[PDB]
Amino acid sequence: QEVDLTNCDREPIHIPGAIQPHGVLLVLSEPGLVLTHASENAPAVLGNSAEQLLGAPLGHFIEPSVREPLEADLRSARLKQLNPLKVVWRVDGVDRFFDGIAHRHQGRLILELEPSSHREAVPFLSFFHAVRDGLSRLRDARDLQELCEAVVQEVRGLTGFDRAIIYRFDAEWNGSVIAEARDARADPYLGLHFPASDIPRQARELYQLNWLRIIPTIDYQPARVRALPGHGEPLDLSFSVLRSVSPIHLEYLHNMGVQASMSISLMKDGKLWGLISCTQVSGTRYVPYEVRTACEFLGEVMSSLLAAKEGNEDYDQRIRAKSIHAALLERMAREVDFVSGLASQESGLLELVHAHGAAIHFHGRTTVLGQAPSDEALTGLIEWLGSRTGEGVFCTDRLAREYPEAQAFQEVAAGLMAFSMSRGRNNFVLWFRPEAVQTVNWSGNPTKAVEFDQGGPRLHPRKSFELWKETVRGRCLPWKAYEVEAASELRRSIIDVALQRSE
Amino acid sequence: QEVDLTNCDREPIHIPGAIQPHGVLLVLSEPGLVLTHASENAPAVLGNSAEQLLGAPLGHFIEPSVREPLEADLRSARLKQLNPLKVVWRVDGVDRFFDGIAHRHQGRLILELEPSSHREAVPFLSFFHAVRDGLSRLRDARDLQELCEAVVQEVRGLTGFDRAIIYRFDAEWNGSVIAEARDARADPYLGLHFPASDIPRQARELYQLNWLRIIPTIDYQPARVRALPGHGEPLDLSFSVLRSVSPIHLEYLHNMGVQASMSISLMKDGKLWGLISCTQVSGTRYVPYEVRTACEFLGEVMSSLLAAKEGNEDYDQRIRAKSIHAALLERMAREVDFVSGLASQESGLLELVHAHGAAIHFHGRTTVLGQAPSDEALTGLIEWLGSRTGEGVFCTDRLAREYPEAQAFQEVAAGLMAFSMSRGRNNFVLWFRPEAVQTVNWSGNPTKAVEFDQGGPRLHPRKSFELWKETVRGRCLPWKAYEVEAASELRRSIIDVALQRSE
Ligand SMILES: */C=C\C1=C(C)C(=O)N/C1=C\c1[nH]c(Cc2[nH]c(/C=C3\NC(=O)C(C=C)=C3C)c(C)c2CCC(=O)O)c(CCC(=O)O)c1C
Ligand SMILES: */C=C\C1=C(C)C(=O)N/C1=C\c1[nH]c(Cc2[nH]c(/C=C3\NC(=O)C(C=C)=C3C)c(C)c2CCC(=O)O)c(CCC(=O)O)c1C
Repeated sequence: QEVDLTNCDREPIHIPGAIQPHGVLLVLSEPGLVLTHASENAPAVLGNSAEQLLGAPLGHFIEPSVREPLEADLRSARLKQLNPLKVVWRVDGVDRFFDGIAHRHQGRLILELEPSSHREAVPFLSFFHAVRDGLSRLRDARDLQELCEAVVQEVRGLTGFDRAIIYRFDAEWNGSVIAEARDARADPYLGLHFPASDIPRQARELYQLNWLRIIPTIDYQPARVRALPGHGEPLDLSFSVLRSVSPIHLEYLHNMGVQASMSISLMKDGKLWGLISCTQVSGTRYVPYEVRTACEFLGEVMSSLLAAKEGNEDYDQRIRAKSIHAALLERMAREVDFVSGLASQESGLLELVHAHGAAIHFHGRTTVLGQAPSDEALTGLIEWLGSRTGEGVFCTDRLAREYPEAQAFQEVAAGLMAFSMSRGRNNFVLWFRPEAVQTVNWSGNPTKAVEFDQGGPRLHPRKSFELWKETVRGRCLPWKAYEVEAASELRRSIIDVALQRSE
Repeated sequence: QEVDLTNCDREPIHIPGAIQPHGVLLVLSEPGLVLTHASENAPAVLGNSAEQLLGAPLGHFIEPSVREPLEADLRSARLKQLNPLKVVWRVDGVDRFFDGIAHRHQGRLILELEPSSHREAVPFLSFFHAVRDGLSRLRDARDLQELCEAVVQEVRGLTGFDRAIIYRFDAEWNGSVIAEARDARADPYLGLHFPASDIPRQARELYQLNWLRIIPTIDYQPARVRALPGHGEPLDLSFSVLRSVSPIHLEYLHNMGVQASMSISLMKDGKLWGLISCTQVSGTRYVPYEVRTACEFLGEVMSSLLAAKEGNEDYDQRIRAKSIHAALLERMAREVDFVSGLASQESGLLELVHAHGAAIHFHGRTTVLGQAPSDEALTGLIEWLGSRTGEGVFCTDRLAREYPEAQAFQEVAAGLMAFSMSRGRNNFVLWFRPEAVQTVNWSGNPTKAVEFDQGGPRLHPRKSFELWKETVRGRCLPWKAYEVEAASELRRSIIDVALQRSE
C-alpha cells in the first residue's frame, strides 16, 4: 500500500516532446557530435532551421576558435561541473552567444542553449553576497525556522522573484508554506496548506532526481523537438532545463495568478522534503544559469543542514525526557519490578510522551491512569499488534483508519501509541492523547482540488485559492519524534527489568 | 584515570597574550566600542600605534560612510553570520581595507583585522563552483574512505596547500594519516602514525570548541596585545583567529619541515574525531578568511556525514549478518535451553561478527565454541566484565588496553564482543579474534616524542620524523560497525527469548 490515489499521478511529464522556446535543445551523437535532435524554434534563436541542423556536425555551426574547448568539454565525463559552456554560434558571419548546458541521460547527449547576450545585468556584488553571506546565515541558523527564513530572503534577493517560500511536505504529501519572503506586491501564502495533488506523485518522483526547474513565463508555445529518421522514439527530458512543463500545471499557475516560477528540491536522506518555491505575480523571470545554480547551491546547503537544525528544537527537551526515563528505570530496579512501576511515577511516565493516560497489562489487571478508552470495553484494543506484522511501536492520531471503532463507538480520546513487550503478543503499554481539535488553513478547497472537464471529463486545477478553514475531527497532538524512541527506550529498559522475573 | 593528562597537556595555550602579526587584534568596550586592547603590530598593518588606538572609540578610525553600519554590526548579538565585516580603516589620507572577524568570549568583544585584497568575478565564480562541486562530492561519497579522499582533494584545491590529510584519532588519542592529497613531490605522510602528545589534550579540547586554525607562517614574531590600565588580566583568545600558537608547536613544524599550517576539527558525537590538516613545505599560505570558512564548512559537512558514510559500507556483509541473525533467532525459539540454540552454531554464531571464538556465560555457566578458550581460567575476563557499564555492546581492537591481564593470551586480541544479557552482571556472550601481529609505522621514534634536547625543565619535540617501524602485539583486526550492530541486535533477541518464558 502506497500513494496511489488519482489520475493526476500518471501523465508522463518527462517526455512532452517539446521545450520552452526561449532556448534551443539539441542532442548530439557520440563521439561525432552530429545533431540528431533539434527543437523547431531554432530559426528565431539560432538563425537556422531545425532541418538545416539535423545531420550536421555541431562544429559546423560553431566559430572556429571555440570548437576545441567546446568539443573537448562535450566529450568530458565531467559535464555537470563544466556547465555553463561558452558556445559561440556562427551563422553566415554573425556570432551569437549562449550558455550551453550539457548533460547525458538515457544514452543521449543533450545540449541546451540559453541566450547569454542581451539580458539583465546580474550585479556581481549582490551575487557575491547572496552566495557568501547566504552560506554563513544558513550555517549559523539555530532552528528550522531560521534556516528557512535565510533561504527565502537570500533566494529572493538573488533572483528578484516577487515571492519565495519554503514548502514542506507532510506524511501524506500535502504541503504547507512554512516560510515566506515577498514583495508587499503579493499575497502571503505563509501558513497555507495545499493538497498532495497540487504536486502529483510523478512530479515528486522527477523532482527527487532533478532538483531545479524554471518556468520564466507560463505563456509560451512549446517548440517541438525534431529528430532524424530512426531517432523518433520519445526523448527523455527528465534532466533538461528547457523541458516543456505539464499544461495542467501551467493552467494552475494562471488560476493562482503567477506568471513565472522556479522551484528547487529540498532533500533529506534521499527523500523529497520540500521545495524552495519562487513565483512572479506579474512579469516574466528569465533567471540566468549562474543565478539558478547559486540558488541550487543554497538549497543543497539547506538540505545538508535539514536534519541538524530540526533536531536542535529537541536537544532542549530529550535530556529532560532522558533523565525522566532514567528515574522511571531507577524506580523499577530498586523498587517493585514493574507492577506499581511507572505507576507511582505517573507524571514521569506521561511526561515521557505527553499523554493524558497510560495503560499497562502484564496479563493484569489494567490499570489506567486515567480516562482511557472505555476502560472495561477496551479489550478489543489489546490485540492490535496481532494484525500487522510489526514489533513494533504503533503510533497514530487519526484512529479513523486503522481501527475506526473510533466511529462505530467513537471516543475521542482516540489518540494512541502502543508498544508490545513479549513474544507471543500479549502484554502492552498504551499511551492515549485527548483531542486537540485544530483548524487547518487550506489554499482553496482541498476536497475539490482536482476538477473534471468534458465529457469523460479530463483533469483541471481548482480555480479559487481563497483561504478555506477546515475543522479537523479525529486527531490529537502530534507524536513529536521522541514519543516513539523514548517509548522504544522505555520498552527495552523495562524488558530488562522484567527479566528479573527469573529471580 | 584512562587517557590522558601529562606534562605537554598543561601549557595555557589560550592566553598567550600575543597574536600572529599579519593581522591586528582589537577588543572593543560595549556598548561604547572604545579600544581597550590592541596588538602592538598596529603600525605596520593599520598605520597607528597601540598608544593611539587605546582609549579611542572605534568610529574614529573608520571610514565615515561605513561608520554606522559597522557599529551596528558590532553591537549585534549575532556576529558569526556577519563575518567577514567590511572594515574600511581610514588614517588621514589612505583607506586600508580589512576583513573584520568579530566574536564575543569571556565577556569581551574581539575584532580581528586581516588585510583583505579585493574579490574578482573570476575566480569568485570559480571558487563558488568549487565549493558547490565540493559539497555535492561529499554528499555523494559512497563510504567513509571516499568521503575522506574527496575532502582532502577539495580542501587542497580550494587552498593551494602542498598537502592536505585526514588525521584520525584512535582510542588513546594517537593519530593516523588515513587520506592524503598532495603535490606529488612532497613526501607522502599517508599511513604514518603519530603519538598523542603531538596534539596534547588542552589543544584537543580547544579544537573541540574552535574548529578552524591557520598558521600562515611558522616564522613570525608574536605581537603583544597591549591593554588599557585596569584590563590587564589575561585575555582569553580561545576563539581568536590570530592567537599566537604554542612555541613548541612552531618548532615541531620546523623540525617536520613545514612552513605553514591550517587544520579543521572533525567532530562526531560531540567528540574530536580527527582533523583536516593542511601543510606547506616551502613558502607561506595566507588563506583568505572566505576560503578558510568554506573549508571549515566542508569539514562541518564531513562531520555530519561520518556515521552515514560508514553505514554504507559492507553492503553484502550486512545482508549476510542479517541472515545469520534470523537463523540464530529461529532456533533459540525452536528449542529447549535457548542457550544451546546458539551453541549449536559455531559456524553461525562465529560468522555473525567474523570471530574465531565465542563464549556464552548464562545462569552458571560457560560453554565455549571457537578455537579461543583462553583456557577455562576464562573465569577472569568473565568476572571483570561483571563490573564496568556492561550494556550495551563492549568492543575493543586491543583487549590489553582496558584489561591488562589480556596480554597473557594470544587468542583474544579482540577484544569482544560483547555484552551482558540479564542485567545483574550475570550472563554474557563473548566473541574473540586471534591477533594480527602487524607493524605500525610511526613518524619519528614515539618513545622520544618529548625529546629533552638539552634538556631539563623545558619541553622539546622530536628532531627526526623518519619512518620508525614497530611490531605491535595484541591487536586483532578492527571490528566493523555492522558487526557491532549485529552484536547489539542479537543481544536484544536473546533477552526477548530469555524473558519468554515457560514451556
Ligand atoms: C492532476 C493534475 C494537477 C492538479 C489538479 C494540480 O493542482 N497540479 C497538477 C499537476 C502538476 N503540478 C506540477 C508542478 C508543480 N506544482 C506546484 C505547486 C505549487 N506552486 C506554488 O507556488 C505552491 C504553494 C504556494 C504550490 C503547492 C509546484 C511548485 C510545481 C513545480 C513547478 C513550479 O515550480 O512551478 C506538475 C509538474 C510540472 C512539470 O514539471 O512539468 C504537474 C504534472
Ligand atoms: C607537549 C608539547 C608538544 C610536543 C612534544 C609536540 O610534538 N607538540 C606539542 C604541543 C602542541 N602541538 C599543537 C598543535 C598541533 N599539533 C599538530 C600535529 C600534527 N601536524 C601534522 O601535520 C601532523 C601529521 C602529519 C600532526 C600529528 C597539529 C595539526 C596541531 C594543530 C595546529 C596546526 O594545525 O598546525 C599545540 C596547540 C598549538 C596551538 O593551537 O597553539 C600544542 C601546545
